[PDB]
Amino acid sequence: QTLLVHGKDAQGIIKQVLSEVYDAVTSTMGPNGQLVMIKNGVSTKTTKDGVTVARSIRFADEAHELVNRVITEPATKTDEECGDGTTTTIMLTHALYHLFKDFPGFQHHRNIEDLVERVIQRLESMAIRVEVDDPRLYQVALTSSNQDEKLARLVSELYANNKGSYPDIELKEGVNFEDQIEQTTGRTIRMFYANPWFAKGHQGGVTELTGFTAFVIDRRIDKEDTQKLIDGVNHLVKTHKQHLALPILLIARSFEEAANSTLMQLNAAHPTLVEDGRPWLIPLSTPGTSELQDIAVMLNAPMLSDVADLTKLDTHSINGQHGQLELGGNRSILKSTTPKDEDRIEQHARGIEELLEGFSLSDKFSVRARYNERRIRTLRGKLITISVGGETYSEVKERVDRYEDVVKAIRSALENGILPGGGVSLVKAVFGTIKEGLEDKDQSAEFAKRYINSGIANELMRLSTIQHKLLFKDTALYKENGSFHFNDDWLNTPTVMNLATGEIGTPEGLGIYDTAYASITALKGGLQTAKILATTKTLILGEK
Amino acid sequence: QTLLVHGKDAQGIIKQVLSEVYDAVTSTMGPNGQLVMIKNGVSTKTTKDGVTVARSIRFADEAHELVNRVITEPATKTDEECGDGTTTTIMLTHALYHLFKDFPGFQHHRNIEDLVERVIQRLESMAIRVEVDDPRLYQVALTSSNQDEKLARLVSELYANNKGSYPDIELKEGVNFEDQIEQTTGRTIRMFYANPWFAKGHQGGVTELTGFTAFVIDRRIDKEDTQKLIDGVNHLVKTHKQHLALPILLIARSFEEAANSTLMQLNAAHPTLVEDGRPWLIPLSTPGTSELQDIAVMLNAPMLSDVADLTKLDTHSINGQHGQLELGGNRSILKSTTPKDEDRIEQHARGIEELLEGFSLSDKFSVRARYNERRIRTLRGKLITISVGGETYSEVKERVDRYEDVVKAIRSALENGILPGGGVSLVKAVFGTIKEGLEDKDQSAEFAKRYINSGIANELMRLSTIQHKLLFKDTALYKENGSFHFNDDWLNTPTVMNLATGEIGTPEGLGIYDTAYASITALKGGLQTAKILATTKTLILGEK
Amino acid sequence: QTLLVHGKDAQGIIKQVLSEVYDAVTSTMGPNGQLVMIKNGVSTKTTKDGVTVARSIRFADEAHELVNRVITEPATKTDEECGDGTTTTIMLTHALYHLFKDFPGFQHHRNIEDLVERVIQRLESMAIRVEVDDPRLYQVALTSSNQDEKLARLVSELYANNKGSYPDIELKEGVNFEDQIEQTTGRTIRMFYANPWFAKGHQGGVTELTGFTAFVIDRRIDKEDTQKLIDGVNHLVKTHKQHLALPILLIARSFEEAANSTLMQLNAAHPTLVEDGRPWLIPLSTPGTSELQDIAVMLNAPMLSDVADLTKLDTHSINGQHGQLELGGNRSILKSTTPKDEDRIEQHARGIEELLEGFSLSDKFSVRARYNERRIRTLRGKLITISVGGETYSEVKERVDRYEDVVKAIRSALENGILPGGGVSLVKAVFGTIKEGLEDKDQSAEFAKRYINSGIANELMRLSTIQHKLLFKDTALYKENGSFHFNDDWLNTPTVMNLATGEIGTPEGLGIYDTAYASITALKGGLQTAKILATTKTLILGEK
Amino acid sequence: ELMRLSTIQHKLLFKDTALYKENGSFHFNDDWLNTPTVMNLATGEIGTPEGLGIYDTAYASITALKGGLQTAKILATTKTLILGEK
Ligand SMILES: Nc1ncnc2c1ncn2[C@@H]1O[C@H](COP(=O)(O)OP(=O)(O)OP(O)(O)=S)[C@@H](O)[C@H]1O
Ligand SMILES: Nc1ncnc2c1ncn2[C@@H]1O[C@H](COP(=O)(O)OP(=O)(O)OP(O)(O)=S)[C@@H](O)[C@H]1O
Ligand SMILES: Nc1ncnc2c1ncn2[C@@H]1O[C@H](COP(=O)(O)OP(=O)(O)OP(O)(O)=S)[C@@H](O)[C@H]1O
Ligand SMILES: [K+]
Ligand SMILES: [K+]
Ligand SMILES: [K+]
Repeated sequence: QTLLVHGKDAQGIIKQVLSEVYDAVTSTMGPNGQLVMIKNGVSTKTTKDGVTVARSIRFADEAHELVNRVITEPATKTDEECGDGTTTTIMLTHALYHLFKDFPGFQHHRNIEDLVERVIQRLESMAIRVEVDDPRLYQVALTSSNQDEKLARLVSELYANNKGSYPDIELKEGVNFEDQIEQTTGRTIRMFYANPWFAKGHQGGVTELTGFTAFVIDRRIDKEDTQKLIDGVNHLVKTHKQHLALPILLIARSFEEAANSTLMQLNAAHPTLVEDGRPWLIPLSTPGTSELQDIAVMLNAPMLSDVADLTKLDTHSINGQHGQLELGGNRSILKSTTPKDEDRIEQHARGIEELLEGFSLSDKFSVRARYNERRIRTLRGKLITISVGGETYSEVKERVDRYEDVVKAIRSALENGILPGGGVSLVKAVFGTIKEGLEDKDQSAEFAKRYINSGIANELMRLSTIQHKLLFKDTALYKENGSFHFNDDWLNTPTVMNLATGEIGTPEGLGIYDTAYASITALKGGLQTAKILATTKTLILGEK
Repeated sequence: QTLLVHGKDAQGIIKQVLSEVYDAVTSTMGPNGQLVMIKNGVSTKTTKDGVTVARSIRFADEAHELVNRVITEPATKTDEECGDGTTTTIMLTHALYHLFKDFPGFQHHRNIEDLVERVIQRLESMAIRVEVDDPRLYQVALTSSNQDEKLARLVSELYANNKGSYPDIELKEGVNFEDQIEQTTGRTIRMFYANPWFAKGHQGGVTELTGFTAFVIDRRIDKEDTQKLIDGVNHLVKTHKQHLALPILLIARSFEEAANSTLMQLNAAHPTLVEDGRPWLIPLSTPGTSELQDIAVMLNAPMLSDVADLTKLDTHSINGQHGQLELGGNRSILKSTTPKDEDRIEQHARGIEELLEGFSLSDKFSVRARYNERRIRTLRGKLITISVGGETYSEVKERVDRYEDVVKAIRSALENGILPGGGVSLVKAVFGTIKEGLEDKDQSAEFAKRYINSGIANELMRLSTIQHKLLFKDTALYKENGSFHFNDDWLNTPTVMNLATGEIGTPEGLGIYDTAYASITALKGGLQTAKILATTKTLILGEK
Repeated sequence: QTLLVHGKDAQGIIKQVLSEVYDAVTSTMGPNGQLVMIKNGVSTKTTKDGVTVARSIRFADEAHELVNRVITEPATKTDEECGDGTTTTIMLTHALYHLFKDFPGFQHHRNIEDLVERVIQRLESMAIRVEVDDPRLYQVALTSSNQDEKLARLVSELYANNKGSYPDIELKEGVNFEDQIEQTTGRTIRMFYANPWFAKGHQGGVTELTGFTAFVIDRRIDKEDTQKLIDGVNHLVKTHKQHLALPILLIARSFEEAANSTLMQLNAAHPTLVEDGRPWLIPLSTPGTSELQDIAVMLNAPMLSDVADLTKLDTHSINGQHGQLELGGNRSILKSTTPKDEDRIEQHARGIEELLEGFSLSDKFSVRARYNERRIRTLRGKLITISVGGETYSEVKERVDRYEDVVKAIRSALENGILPGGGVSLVKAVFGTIKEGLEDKDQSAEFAKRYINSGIANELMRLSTIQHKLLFKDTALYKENGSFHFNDDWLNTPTVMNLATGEIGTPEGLGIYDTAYASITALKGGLQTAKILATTKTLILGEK
Repeated sequence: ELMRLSTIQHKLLFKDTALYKENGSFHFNDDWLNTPTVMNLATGEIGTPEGLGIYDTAYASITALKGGLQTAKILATTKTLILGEK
């Protein structure tokens, strides 16, 4: 009817939509959540998973849907990178929106943003670190998997045994009832075939090799670079044939169909070097330039900027390895590595760690630091392939998902940090931030005027409670004395209820923990999305 | 209109749907049931069978249908594995749902689950076993077939005569008025042709053989294993030709179209061994790895993991049998077996029985034990092919179904257990479980507090009555003294009414019996489905 | 709107539908019936025939139609086997339905069934037999044909002249005004051509033969038996050529297109035996295995189970007849039969009659006995072909139908039995059954308690009246003294009104008779259909 | 049924109080019959009707139940109402 919506009408719809989503999702929070039945054509999808709920919600009107997609996509993006924290995000989205509405005037919006930012900074400082030898890892594994004895014990011991190198765990569909483990080196890499022709059997098979001579290229290769490939390859085969171990690996960013067809002819050009059907030249692709530098260090390959640099080479630069490599369609795997090669890789790993030593406190939790930590795991770390078993085929597939969540949780736990659960960490952060600025006599004049005296602090303290209310409302804890009392006594020793067992105690005592990155991203993502929904006064539905 | 449904609305619809299904199905229970007319395009399907009713119910709204499919599929799955117990299942689904509604608070849901679980445990202990020499088998056969003199007598004698080996009964469409029996050994197997070409006549016919040399493979064979088949076959024909009885049988899990085409050429490669058109090499498929181990023991074949193991073989491993086998499109049949071969098969059968001897009480009724008992019947047991006759063609087809239900009932009867019918077994179980915990002085403090004092026990005792009410309401039994009195006098000697005859007495006296697995699965399936329907507060209808 | 119908709603619709059908059909009963106009696209079909009415009734709603098809098809099935009794059936369907409704409780339903069953038994005992020399046959022929002098006289004399052998009458479209008769032997058989190629002219013509050598096969012949046919045929032509009369007839159950193509080549293989274009080998099909045994006895052919038995034969088994046979597209006809062959056929006919002599009273009216009596008519009995004439072409076609009904009536009359018409036989049966049990002092205690004292007998006595009411309401008979008086005086000498003439008297005196099988089947079919309509409480309209 | 009906006075007085809050509903066992606990609504404390001092006159509760039975029977058995003024 009306494509242009402005005024009281837009903000009315925004609050309407937000309300309906908030009820649907927040109901699924915790082990004591209520289930949702989703239709997907003919079948029924009954689930309690928050991210599945948020993704699957549809509306009738276009206006309503437009608003929904602003809430959905930032929440969906949290589980793609971390793995946990969507419901929490959406909860707070309502929470902070409500706040922005009570305090109008664009000076107050500034005051709210600055206050919450400082709360984030306290959360990052509150972040607790944990080692592989500590029994806390078993507690987190038991909570994330919804109480399993065999699953939590196996992964915890696996990280405990490999004291030094962080083990990488990958999964597969098993046939046996019992689970089977393969403790191997298997240094995982991010390279794979450009074209199916280059593998053993000429149909994208898994080629195993016992010797190679790798060369890393930086540029994306297309039809323009077809001339330089013929120049570089024939130079290497003719001149430097003495110091060479077949096959020659041309690792790069991307290989186009024009370049791949040229390299297929170059394999056919020299048929003498073809041993048992294997092509002696293989181009390899990788989906952040320093990841290729890791690939160069692992395989003792020289780093090359241009394609024309392949001609100007020598015995000093060219080094053919005699290890063991396994090329694949999805990824490559390096198994056998000599003590001489490991000395080079460990020294390069220390160099990245020395950069992380010099970083600041706030920069340690950034994307720059997390990317550098990802490079360390690729270089140092043993690969463990677990074929997950079960009674039926459906149970095997279900158990793989339960295995995957435990691995993703434990890895991110020791990486970033751990905080006390049951919606306590948020309460401690807020009550701390208000108390910190008020206690400090230098800035107490302005700190009180902006936040405390205006009433924003009071409101923000009530909003931290929201997670704690929703989990434990209509339970043994909240039954006593009407509402809950958030006094100084509670701040020192915070009590919660373990919903799995039933007993009452501290989040530290009972063993209820959340990852640091999940709660931080939720609050960061919550602030930005809440501001946008609040400040938006106009909606356009007209298709151009 | 609204794809998202939440609140009082969802649970209202759930109860609405459940009510309509409960009325439709429970009306068909017992011999005194009322018929249902089903349309299926143009024809009318008049039936009293509960599973047919549940499958055929459709609704107009998508919301209503969504709920229906949660009730239907678990009930439909009971008749696929057992053969009886759907109405009973659906009955209790309403029953336990109603219970969950009266006692809110997720602590009470836990209390209900634990209580019912213990009732299941009493039902498993109450399970009575029966032998082939006992006249009770005639009573069960007479009840299941809805009173037939010739049918019940014939099957009961058939199990009674073969005292030791459990006879397998298979059916076929006959031409004569009288029924005809074929008492043969005919050791049934789970193997059949991979491709129609390999049979006699080259069009999937029934090939009879008098000598063979079998080889069992574990892996699923595809295009990748085509090389190893040519290596293994030509090794066997060239080297080990002296100790060989044609034809060679390659039994495996699955044969792809790529592998079958390769083996067709290998038959054509050696035309000297082809006798009267029969191909000398046949690949065989089977739809749980230990079933192939049974196939290996029957035919004296060596168990092989890999396809490459066919090369590395000797006279010690290779053993060509001189019995009699009948290959087929659906299944294979082994008839002639020497006393030397039967000694090997019986010794292997004892080994599986020795594993069942060491199992626990609860583990004996599990899927693990039932699968092992299925292997015993395949190894030891004579096959009896009965060509069922009648007056017309329609009566022959109808009588085959009546024959099939009797066989499925009698086999599962002596396998698992038998309980007293007329909805008595459930009442005895519940009243027993309440009395057991209350009498035991150690746990009486908490047992009373959770179940009895809260009023769940009282409610659960009224719910066991439901089967007994529905069968015998508006009869001679219920007419006296308004309602029925469930006192200690009734618990000792429970009276029922046989609906077929009319007389009054005990379920043991009159001969009304139910299989153990049916009533157990109904209550197990009832608890889980009832909890889900109760805890579900949300419905989604939006197609992604 | 609602696919699921349950409760008061189903039974309401059932009574509604039943009522509308009952009014439409029962109005057409008797010569004083009212006509119905049926549309069938563009033309008008004005008829008084009950079966045409029942078949042609359609409804608007699917629910209503669903109910209709339960009433229609059992009534339609009565005219397919007997030829008369549909209206009567449908009448009683309403009658017994009404009964079942007055007496609820599944014990009373049992009481009603047992009572009516005994009434059937009295009807079977009441059945009167008649001979060909008796003038009663003229009376029945006059009633069935709706008063015709020439038609009733001709058929009655035809059965009277052939005293011993029951004559078979077949019809054809004539050209002359006068009717023409062909008194010939023409022993009718149930065999015809498998393929049109095998006849004279090679296009399914009428082949006349004067000599043959028949062979009867039991099995259905297909592509599997193509090998044994070539073995059997060439054995007979080569070895046993001396004792053979052409052509060779291969009589069987069914001939597939694969087998027929093989036998066509075998005719071409031996062209020396082909006389004037006639193929010397003919396969013959027949649409109950003992009908082929009759075919074997007629033609002196050996009975053969398997196709391979054609090889193992001798001069003792093989016997080539020198009679006269006429093969055809619809049926074959055997005309000339020697005194030697008739001695064999008559002796076989006595053997079937000796089996009918030893049968019980209840077994004599069964399908088993009727099938055996059908075999006697095929063996012994002269065929009479009457070319029916008339003034116009439309009158010839109409007269053929009037001829056919007279033949079907007279044949079934002397076969089963005759009872007094005007709805008297049913009244005598019911009043007799009530009086029989009450008079017998041994069982009078329970007989009174179940039927008489409860009031079922009283009700059943009113229901027998229904046929008598509907025929003679608003006539000279019912005009006197308000209603009709069913006293002991009427039971001794029952009076009726002949609707054709107008005069008053006994059904025996006036000549109003019904066939036994029609009234029995109506009441048998009425009881079963009435019970189903009564006990059905549910309707399903949802297409799967 | 009659045992559930005696509870009615006890439910109406003490529903949504400290006594009924614990363990969902109230448990009328043999332990309670020996020493019956109530809540004094004036003060707030919990104890026996004898201990706290909550007493009813005999004639009041008797007349209530006597009067209750007769009036309840009449209301139940009455199937007809006439409103027409003569
Ligand atoms: N056993 C437990 N007892 C009490 N509280 C718990 C327990 N387990 C988890 N929690 C709390 O509930 C929260 C768990 O979050 P979820 O309900 O999984 O929502 P979410 O993590 O946003 O949803 P996702 O990302 O789709 S798995 C944590 O923040 C804990 O504080
Ligand atoms: N002759 C009988 N007299 C009294 N009770 C009977 C008789 N036969 C069976 N029963 C009872 O009725 C139940 C039979 O179940 P059914 O009516 O067949 O329902 P169901 O087994 O769930 O339906 P299915 O699985 O589709 S055959 C048993 O549990 C018996 O207790
Ligand atoms: N001339 C007659 N006078 C009196 N009653 C007759 C006469 N002819 C027949 N009847 C009676 O009416 C009945 C004849 O049945 P119809 O009206 O033909 O119904 P119907 O036989 O069920 O219908 P069909 O099978 O389609 S021919 C018999 O049962 C007789 O009792
Ligand atoms: K969750
Ligand atoms: K049933
Ligand atoms: K008629």
